[PDB]
Amino acid sequence: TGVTAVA
Amino acid sequence: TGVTAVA
Amino acid sequence: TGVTAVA
Amino acid sequence: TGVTAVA
Amino acid sequence: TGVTAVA
Amino acid sequence: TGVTAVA
Amino acid sequence: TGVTAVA
Amino acid sequence: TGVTAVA
Amino acid sequence: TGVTAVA
Amino acid sequence: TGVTAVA
Repeated sequence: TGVTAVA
Repeated sequence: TGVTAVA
Repeated sequence: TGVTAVA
Repeated sequence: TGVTAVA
Repeated sequence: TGVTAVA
Repeated sequence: TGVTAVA
Repeated sequence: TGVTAVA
Repeated sequence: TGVTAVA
Repeated sequence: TGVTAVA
Repeated sequence: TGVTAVA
């Protein structure tokens, strides 16, 4: 939800 | 949901 | 759902 | 290039 | 390049 | 480049 | 939720 | 570059 | 929630 | 660069 960036 | 980027 | 990019 | 998702 | 998600 | 999420 | 970046 | 989330 | 960056 | 979250 929203803006999510996960490496 | 939303904008999601996962490496 | 939404915009999803997964490597 | 890579993985790209654009609404 | 890499993993990119743009709404 | 890398992991990028932009709404 | 909101804007989240996790390496 | 790296992990970037922008609403 | 809010803006969160975690290395 | 690094981990960046911007609302």
